[PDB]
Amino acid sequence: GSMRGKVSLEEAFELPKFAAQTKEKAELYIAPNNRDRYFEEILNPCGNRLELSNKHGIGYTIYSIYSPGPQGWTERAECEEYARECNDYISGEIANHKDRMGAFAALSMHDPKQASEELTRCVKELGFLGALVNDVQHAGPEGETHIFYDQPEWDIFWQTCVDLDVPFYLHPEPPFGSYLRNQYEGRKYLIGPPVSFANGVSLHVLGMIVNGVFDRFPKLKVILGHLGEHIPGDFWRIEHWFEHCSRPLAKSRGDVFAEKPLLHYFRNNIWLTTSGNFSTETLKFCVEHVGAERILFSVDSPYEHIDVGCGWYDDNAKAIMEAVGGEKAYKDIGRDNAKKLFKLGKFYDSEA
Amino acid sequence: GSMRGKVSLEEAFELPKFAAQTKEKAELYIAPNNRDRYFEEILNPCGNRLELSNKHGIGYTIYSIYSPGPQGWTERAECEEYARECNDYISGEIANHKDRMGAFAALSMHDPKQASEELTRCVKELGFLGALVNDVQHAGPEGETHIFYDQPEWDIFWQTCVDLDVPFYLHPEPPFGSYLRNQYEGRKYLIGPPVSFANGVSLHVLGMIVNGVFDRFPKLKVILGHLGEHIPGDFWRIEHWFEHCSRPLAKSRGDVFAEKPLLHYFRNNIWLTTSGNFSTETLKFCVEHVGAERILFSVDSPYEHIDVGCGWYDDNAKAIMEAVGGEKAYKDIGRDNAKKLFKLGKFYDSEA
Ligand SMILES: [Zn+2]
Ligand SMILES: [Zn+2]
Repeated sequence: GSMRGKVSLEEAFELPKFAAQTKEKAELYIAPNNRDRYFEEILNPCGNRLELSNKHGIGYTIYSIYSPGPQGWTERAECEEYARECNDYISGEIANHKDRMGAFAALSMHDPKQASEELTRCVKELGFLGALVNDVQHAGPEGETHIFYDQPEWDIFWQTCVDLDVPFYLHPEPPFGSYLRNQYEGRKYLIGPPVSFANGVSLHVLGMIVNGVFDRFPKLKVILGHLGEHIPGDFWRIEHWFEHCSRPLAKSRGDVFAEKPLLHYFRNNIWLTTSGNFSTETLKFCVEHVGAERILFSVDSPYEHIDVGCGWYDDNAKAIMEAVGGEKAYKDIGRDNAKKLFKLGKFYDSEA
Repeated sequence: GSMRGKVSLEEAFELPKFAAQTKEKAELYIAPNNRDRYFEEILNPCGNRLELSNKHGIGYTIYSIYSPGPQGWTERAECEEYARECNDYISGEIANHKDRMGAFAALSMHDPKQASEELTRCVKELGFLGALVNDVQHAGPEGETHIFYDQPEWDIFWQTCVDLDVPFYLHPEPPFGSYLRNQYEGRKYLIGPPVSFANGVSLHVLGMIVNGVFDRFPKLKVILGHLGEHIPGDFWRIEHWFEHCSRPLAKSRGDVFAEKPLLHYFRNNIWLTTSGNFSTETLKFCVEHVGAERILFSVDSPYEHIDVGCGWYDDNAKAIMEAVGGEKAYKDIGRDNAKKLFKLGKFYDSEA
C-alpha cells in the first residue's frame, strides 16, 4: 500500500516581509478560494503546511525560493542581497525541524563567481542540499538582458556544483518584458503551468545539453520538475532531429554540439520530479524511458495542495506500482531515490 | 501488414521563383548531405518526391506552403499577393495528378476577412481541402508584431472555416525579432523541431482553447503536427491547472475561459498527425488519450524523408498495430481517418 517518509522537494517560500509581492503571484496562480491557504503556506515554512506534510506522510521537505525570486531582481547588488537574505531566513526556519526539513540555495545568477560563492556558503556553512534557480536571470537597467547558464562563463559554477556534489534544480518562471507583451498579453491564463513555464525550462536545459555542459561536466546533476517540462513526450523527435539534422550540421561548421544521445543525459545527469503532475499515465511513460530510479515524488506546494499530491500517490498505490514496475520502484520514487541522491541519513518516517 | 494508399498531409513546397529563399531554410534545418534532395523536393511537387510517394505506398499527398511562408511576410499587400500566387501555383501543379494530390490554402493572416475570402476561393474555386498557416502572422520591423488568431476579430475567419467545413492546420515557424535574439542566439540549434516549433504552436492552440474559440465554434476543425506539439504529455497537468486555478480564477473576474475539459477539444475539434514523429511509443500514448480515429499519418517532407516516415509505418506494421489497437486502427491512422476527414472520394490505392 501507501508509504510514509516521502521526500518532497519543489516546495516554495517567500520572505515574510515581502508578503505584498505574494499577492501579485496569487493573481497569476491562485484561485480565490485558495488564497487564504496560499498566503499562510508561502509565508510559513513551519506552519500548517508542515502539519499537512506530517498528516500526509511526507518525511522530508526541501524548501526553495519561489519564482521568479532572485531571477526577477534585475539589479545585481540588490539581487545578491536578496538571495543571501532568503538563504539566511530559510536556514533559521529549518533549524527547528532537522529530521524533516532541508533547503536548496537561492542564488543571484548575475555573476558566475558570486553565485558559486553563495552556493558554497549555503552547502558548506548552512548544510543546504543543492540550488534551485528560476530559469533565466533577468538583468539590465530595464530588465531585457536574459542570462542563460548554458554559456561557457558558467563553467566555473558547474565545477562548483560538481565539487560540492550537489544538484541544480532548474525551475520555471513567468515571461518578462517584450516576450510577455508580444506572446502572452492576449492569453494571460497560459502564464504558468499551462505552457509558459515548461516552454522556458525545456529551452534552457536543452540549451545546456546542446552547448555541451554535461559533456564538460559528466558528474553534474540537474533536476527538472513537472515530469520533465514537455521533453519526455518529445524524446523521440528531439533525438531524431539531432541525428538527422543538428549533429551533422553543427559538425560541418565546427560548432559545439552535444556528444551523446538525448536519453544519455536523461539517464545520467537529469532527474525528474512529479511536481504538479499527479498523473499515473505520464509517470508510467517517463519511467519507461528514464527508469524508476530517476524520478522523485514532489508536490509543488503551495501552488499545489499537499493533500492532493500525497493523495494521488498514496490512494493509488496499487495502480502506481503496476505502472512503475512494482513495490520497490514505488518506494524509490516516493522516497528512496531522493534519500540516496541527497545522501540523507535517517529522517522522519524514513524506514517506515 | 503494411498498406498502400496512405494519406500524407504536412508536405511543404515553395514557389520556384523564390528558390533563393530556400537556402536560408536549408541553413536552419537541413544537414549538408541532405541539401541536394531538399532543394529538389521543396521546388518540385511532381518531382522525385512523387516518385518516392508512389514507391512507398502513399495514395494522397496534401501540399502546403513551407514555413514561415506568408506568415513571415510582414507587409500586408505583398503577403496577400504571395499567398494568392502560392495557391494558384500549387493548384496548377496538382491538376495533373488529381488522384493522388490535393492542397491546403496558403493565407495572409494580416486581416481575418481577407484571409476568409482567400480560403473560400481556394476551397470553392480550386478544390482545396483546408488551410495551413505557419503560426502567428508577423508584421512590423523584423516581424516583432505577433498576430495571434485567438482574439475576437478572428471569429470572422473561424466562421468561414465552419461554413466551408474544412480544417485549419496550425503549423510551426521559427522565432523572430527580440525573441529570436534574446532566447535563441546562444542555442541556435534549438530553432526548429528540437523545441522552438512546438513551443509556439502549443501556445497558439492553447490560446484558441482558453479564449473560447472552440466554444463559440464547436464544429471548427484544427490539425496539429508532430503528435500535438508537446501537449499530450501535459494533458493531465494542463487540465488539472485549469480546474485548480485558471477556470475558477477567470470565472471570478468575468474573463472568458474554456468551458470544457482540455481533452474535450482534443476529442472533438483537434486532430494530430505523425509528422516528424515516427515514434511507436509516443503514438501509443497519444492513441490512449485522443483515440486512434484522431491521429493521421504524415511525413513532414521535405524536412523529413518520405522513405524514412513510410519505412517506419510500413516496416513496423505488426508492432504499430498492436500499439494502436488493431488492424482497423492501423488503417484508420494510415489512411481512413484522413479519407473521412477531408471527404476524399476514391483516390490512388484508396481501397488497398
Ligand atoms: Zn514549483
Ligand atoms: Zn512541417
